[PDB]
Amino acid sequence: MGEWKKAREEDKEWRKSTDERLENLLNIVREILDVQRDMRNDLSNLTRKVDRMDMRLSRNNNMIMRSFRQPITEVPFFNGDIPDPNLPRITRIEDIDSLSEENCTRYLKGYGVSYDENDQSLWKRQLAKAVGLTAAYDASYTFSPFS
Amino acid sequence: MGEWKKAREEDKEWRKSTDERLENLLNIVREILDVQRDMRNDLSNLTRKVDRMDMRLSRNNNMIMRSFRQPITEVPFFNGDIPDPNLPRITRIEDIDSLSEENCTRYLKGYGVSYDENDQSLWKRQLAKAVGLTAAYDASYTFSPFS
Amino acid sequence: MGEWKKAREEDKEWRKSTDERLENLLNIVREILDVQRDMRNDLSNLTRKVDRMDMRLSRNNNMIMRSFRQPITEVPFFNGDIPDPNLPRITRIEDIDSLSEENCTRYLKGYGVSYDENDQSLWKRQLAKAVGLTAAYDASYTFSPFS
Amino acid sequence: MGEWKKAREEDKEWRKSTDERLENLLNIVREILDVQRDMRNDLSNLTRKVDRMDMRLSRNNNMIMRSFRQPITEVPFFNGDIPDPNLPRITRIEDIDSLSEENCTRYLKGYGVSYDENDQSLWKRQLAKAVGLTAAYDASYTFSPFS
Repeated sequence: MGEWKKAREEDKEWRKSTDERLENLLNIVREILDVQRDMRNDLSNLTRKVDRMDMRLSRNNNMIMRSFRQPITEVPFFNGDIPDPNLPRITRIEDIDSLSEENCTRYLKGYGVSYDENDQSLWKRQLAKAVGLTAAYDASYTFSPFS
Repeated sequence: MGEWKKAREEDKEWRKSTDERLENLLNIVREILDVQRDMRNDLSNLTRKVDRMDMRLSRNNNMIMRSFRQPITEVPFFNGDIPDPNLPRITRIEDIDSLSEENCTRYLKGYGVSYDENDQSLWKRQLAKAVGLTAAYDASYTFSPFS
Repeated sequence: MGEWKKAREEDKEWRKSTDERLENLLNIVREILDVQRDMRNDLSNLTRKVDRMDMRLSRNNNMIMRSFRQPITEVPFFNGDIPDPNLPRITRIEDIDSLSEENCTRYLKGYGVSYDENDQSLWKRQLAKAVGLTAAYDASYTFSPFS
Repeated sequence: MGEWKKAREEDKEWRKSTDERLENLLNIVREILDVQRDMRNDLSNLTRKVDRMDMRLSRNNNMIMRSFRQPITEVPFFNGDIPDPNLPRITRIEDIDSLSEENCTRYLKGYGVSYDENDQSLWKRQLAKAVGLTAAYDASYTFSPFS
């Protein structure tokens, strides 16, 4: 029964080792969870950045392309998707100049560029400058007012 | 034997703490597994997007380059690899205009652009517009029919 | 009581299995923590590299664009942010040639290009060459000295 | 003592639950380690691919830029670093045509393009075609032999 008691004691000490290692597991996996959280945030960051750059290069290439009387191409949205396929694809300036106002706002949202709710006068120009309609004729043309 | 009994009980309570911490490990590592699943999905997303943009810029640069009677360069596939090295590299328009139909379909698949199985007439033009053959002569040239 | 003793021993052996598996958990999660550390370092690396390339392409595109008397666009910083919005956006060369010295240093820091604290004479030219002011007139123009 | 015995057995069964959950931890963290291994491989893949594309676009842009008698820019290596800063930066064709042979080999390695150890005659041309020296004069010029 003595040996039972000492054995008992060692057991409890064994319990303590077990317990502290279990705590080791607890905190280590806590740090792992936090690290994975922050990596996920980092990856979200990188996704936003790649999509941004995509929009940028598509635009700037339409820009040069416009100098040769060549049609422009579609442009992705600040989040990556192709625009709402009900929303008319864009090819030249009068296409814009004929668009509806709500669609103009939709677009302006699609390119992440902020406008004023009252100054219609700058919507068309700023949208042009967003997609890349930049040629000399693109400057000399005059936008029409809405209905 | 009394002390044995109370000791026994404490052991059992100790068991309960052990058990609930073990459950802590279980669910925390479950969330970690799910988070890693997600992250993997996110990274797949980012890979697709980077490859996409790669194709886009290669094309658009061949586009400008075509304006100066300069040869075009090879173009990656929507998934990144170089094309099937048995598939003839592309340098100018007649190269396409001499290609076999099955190879045309192969290409059209390689650039992720959908065509119609019956309208051969638009394959060549749409492939051109995919790689970047855009010059004025590129418009004035007439494609030949297949064999 | 015999059976108690042998049973006791078995449990001790059972304890050893438990212990070694716990060590298995310990070292495996250690390696996981290290692997996540190094992945985080890798991702930081990739972020720096993507931002770098972003700056590069923005610049080089302003470069071509300058050949056609077309205005330049803003440029990101070596770390990604848009410049200090109090810091005047840049459109052409005289804009620089009118800037204050401390702002020049700020910029030069923003583009990660090193200069000399005494040789003011090369600041303006090197900043130009950093953003892309490259045209023939951009070479023939003479910078003004500071106040 | 009866109750001691039954209690003892339940404990043993409790041990079995503990053991199988521990195995649950073992294999689940094994899969996690493998998944992280493979993600690391995937990320290495993505790094190589982004650097590749970087080299590609830098080159192709020097290509167009060459058509206007404009100086070329430095080019990254297949692994991302800037070249050995003791290795002379490249600006035009005669710069190459004056280079040492070992430096030529160094370069050819820097751009991941394979050459023949005996045919010196194609080194210079292929290096040109690697960086982008593409203009009509770039074709009409004749390379000089080594010392």
